[PDB]
Amino acid sequence: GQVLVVADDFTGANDAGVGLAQHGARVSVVFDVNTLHADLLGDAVVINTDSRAARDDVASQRTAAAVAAWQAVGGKGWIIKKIDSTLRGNLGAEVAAALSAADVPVALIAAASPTLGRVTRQGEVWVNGRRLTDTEFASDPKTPVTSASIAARLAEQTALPVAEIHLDEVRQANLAHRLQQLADEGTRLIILDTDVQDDLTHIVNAARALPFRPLLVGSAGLSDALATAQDFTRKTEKPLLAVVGSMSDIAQKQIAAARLRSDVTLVEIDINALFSPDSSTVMASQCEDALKALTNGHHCIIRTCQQLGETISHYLGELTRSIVQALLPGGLYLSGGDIAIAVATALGATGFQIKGQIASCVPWGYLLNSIVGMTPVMTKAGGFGNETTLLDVLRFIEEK
Repeated sequence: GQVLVVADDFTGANDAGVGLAQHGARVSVVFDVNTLHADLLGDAVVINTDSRAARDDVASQRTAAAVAAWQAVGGKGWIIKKIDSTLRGNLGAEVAAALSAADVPVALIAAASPTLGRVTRQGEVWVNGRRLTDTEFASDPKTPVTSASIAARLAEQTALPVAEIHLDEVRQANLAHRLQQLADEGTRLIILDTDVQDDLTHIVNAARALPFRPLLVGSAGLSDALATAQDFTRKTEKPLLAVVGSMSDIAQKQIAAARLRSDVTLVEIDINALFSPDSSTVMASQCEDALKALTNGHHCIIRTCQQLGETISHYLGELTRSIVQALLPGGLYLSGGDIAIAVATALGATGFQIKGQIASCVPWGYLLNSIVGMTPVMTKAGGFGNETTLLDVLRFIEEK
């Protein structure tokens, strides 16, 4: 379940860390492997060997040492050796060291970052329409690149046997069988074409179907694909409590988009069940439902499905007050205007100090004199925004 990233510079290390963090991981860059310990392993560790311009033997020793340090404290899961997408650096020395340390039959080298314009075709890196050696990245002034061929570049520093798998063969359903075959034959480095991100997904899927964990070697593209495949559980410490009484079409869209997420829980309030005498019992249950969501790190969205609107606004005001007294949350989002004022009033607020706005239509700030203290509060008028407005509020609370 754990990931080790070994990068040869600052930017590679950051890009890896950011990708893992965006996909739910607890991730840190550790400056000296001698501060590595077991509690730092979950979910990902990133080490910068700062070896892009170093001697090949130093680059190799540092890469090997990073892997061994992670293993020594109980690291087990996936190791990715991050390389320059434009093939600068001590590629062969570092890949060989990482593979030796990993002690598995093969490394999968899938270097492409398609969304950044780097692809691999017949074993060679192309950048925006040209082979790598036909671009500026091959023009020094620290690490000149003398070949677009990944094999040729590796061969400058390691004689490990290699094999290329070009794009049509990559895309076959039986890729994992082909990888195993190459491993069985004594191939050590397998270099894979890639044109789009789906190719890297497929490659990681094949990697995961092997009876061992191969070393992974790539740039941002492979790192992103690995991060996705880990399926990290998204958990925010102080999540949003959202109370939505708008029946408008755009609110359904906004909520649906949030609903797609695995860290979002809906509590649905039936309007019809508001007039039965068990309404109190049912409210207590909705309240309990909200608590469980928030205490387990899920954003919680409460939503409904003349005097009607008023009975509804009062009830949600009452439920929200109930939830606050039972408790978190990291923020409170209220929509539309009727809900906002009913809920704020129910929380004893005398006003709303506005600090700014989110997503061009969600005022945010703090309620004054209310039982939620300095909890950020957000509002939105009915009908406003687009499909991702609630997603934008979620991100705001997560970053808090």
